[PDB]
Amino acid sequence: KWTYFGPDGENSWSKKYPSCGGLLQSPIDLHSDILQYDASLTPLEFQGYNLSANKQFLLTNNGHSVKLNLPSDMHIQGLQSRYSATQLHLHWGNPNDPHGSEHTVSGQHFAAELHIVHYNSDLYPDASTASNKSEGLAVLAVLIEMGSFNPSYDKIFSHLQHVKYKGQEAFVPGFNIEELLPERTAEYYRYRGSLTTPPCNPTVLWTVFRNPVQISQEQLLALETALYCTHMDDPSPREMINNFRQVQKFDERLVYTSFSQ
Amino acid sequence: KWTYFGPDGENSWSKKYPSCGGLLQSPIDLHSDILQYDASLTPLEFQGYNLSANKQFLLTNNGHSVKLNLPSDMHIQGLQSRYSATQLHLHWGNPNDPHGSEHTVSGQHFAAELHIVHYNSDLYPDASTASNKSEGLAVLAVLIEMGSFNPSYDKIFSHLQHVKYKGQEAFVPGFNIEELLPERTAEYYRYRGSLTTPPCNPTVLWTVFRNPVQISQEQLLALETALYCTHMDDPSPREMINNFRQVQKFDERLVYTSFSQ
Ligand SMILES: NS(=O)(=O)c1ccc(C(=O)Cn2cnc3ccccc32)cc1Cl
Ligand SMILES: NS(=O)(=O)c1ccc(C(=O)Cn2cnc3ccccc32)cc1Cl
Ligand SMILES: [Zn+2]
Ligand SMILES: [Zn+2]
Repeated sequence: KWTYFGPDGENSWSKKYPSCGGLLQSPIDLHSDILQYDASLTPLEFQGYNLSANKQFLLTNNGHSVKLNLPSDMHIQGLQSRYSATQLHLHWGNPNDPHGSEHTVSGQHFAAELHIVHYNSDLYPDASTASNKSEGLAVLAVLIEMGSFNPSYDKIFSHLQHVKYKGQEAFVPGFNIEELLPERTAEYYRYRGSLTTPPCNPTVLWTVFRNPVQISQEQLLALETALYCTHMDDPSPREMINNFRQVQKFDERLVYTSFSQ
Repeated sequence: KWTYFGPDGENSWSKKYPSCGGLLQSPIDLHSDILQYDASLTPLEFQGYNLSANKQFLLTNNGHSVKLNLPSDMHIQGLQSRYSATQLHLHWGNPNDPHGSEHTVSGQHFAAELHIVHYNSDLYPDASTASNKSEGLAVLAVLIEMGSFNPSYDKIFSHLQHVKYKGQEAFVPGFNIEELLPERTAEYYRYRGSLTTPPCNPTVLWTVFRNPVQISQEQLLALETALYCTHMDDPSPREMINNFRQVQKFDERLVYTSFSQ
């Protein structure tokens, strides 16, 4: 029952999940020495991201994050296969230290991080099959800073008190997922890595957008206080806080940038 | 046996050394939100650091770092118990990413880091015995950055070519080890933590000096390029680079500082 704190926390995940001790792990610190501009990193296009407000999508507390399931007609155009959406979720810190992004930039954490997970739908039938397989996943990561209130993220956060405990599910009306992405999505970091959670398979094509988005302190506080890793009837409740992995050694990788400066 | 890369790297240390997945792990990021001035933190005194130039001290390559053996009449005064020296060694990065300290400051790595390991000789007979015991160890950590040539560090670095491979040893004539300390040693960070290498026991009283020292670009390159992890006859040599642990989570804790300004 892996966690982010205590005996089953991240320095122990390799005991049960060997790839968490293997190569090509994520997240990483994005810093100058390992950045290289690559002019072939052309813009992604986000197709079928504007989900209908009259449809509804399943939000679930899985005991580790809060996730929204996404429809497979939603895809990224621009990679060398079509990657179709499967879910998005978040990582965050806690009310007294709102600095829980997974990737860091020049050694600094952002307040939180959004991951929109896609799998190679040209090659694989679903994300679970793709996950332990080559070229299987592609994640878009958005760095989140404390700033202005964000009505688009609130389309997710306004439901947190209904998915407070592990296993709980709620429905979120459709909205335009692209509203969760930052300015100038053409500027991104790209690298080969891994799932940042067990089983940590090294099967992810990472795209981290260069620019962060902002959500407010009160939105972060709701995210950091609403949720539990445990079931509603658990007599040992555990708050869902600080659910980010530490950054990983590079293992000789570079990170390629679509921006030269 | 443990390494900083491949499947025996830091994420897997806790399989054979369970304290590497336990409490109070080091190193950590030293940042402003978690610092607190403590007037109780008076200056340490370094006694017996002026090593007889008529004695010789064993330099080894142990496959993890370069280590100089120190005599037990060398000690720190100022802690409640006397802590006697046992050895010093270093941690560093690589020429493509020359930022291999263990501790970080405000998210930033220094180029390298020196540890002068001591043990509580008032309570215990030797460092190995002290290492898994209460109040067992005390380490002085000096952060290193690139700048001026440093003749005192060259009293060690000039012997590196003699300890290129694992198991090799050189004798270093006594010199004043206090020459390796930075300016204004009254200015430091103090916290309770652990060894940064296996077995990672949570038994170290850390003192990280506020101010770094300088070594030249050529000294830093020599430290990064002179050594191998492997024995001389190993048909698959491994360079000794990147021999630092990633920073650990440190939550709901303070680092105390002897300085406020
Ligand atoms: N945080 S992260 O974005 O790196 C991430 C987090 C979870 C998953 C999953 O694919 C979760 N998951 C979904 N189906 C799975 C089957 C086996 C193992 C894990 C599985 C993928 C990713 Cl890419
Ligand atoms: N990097 S570090 O300064 O945290 C450190 C690195 C190594 C050691 C040792 O004492 C290594 N060591 C050497 N012999 C040992 C016997 C038992 C346990 C540890 C032993 C101690 C320390 Cl404190
Ligand atoms: Zn994630
Ligand atoms: Zn050390």
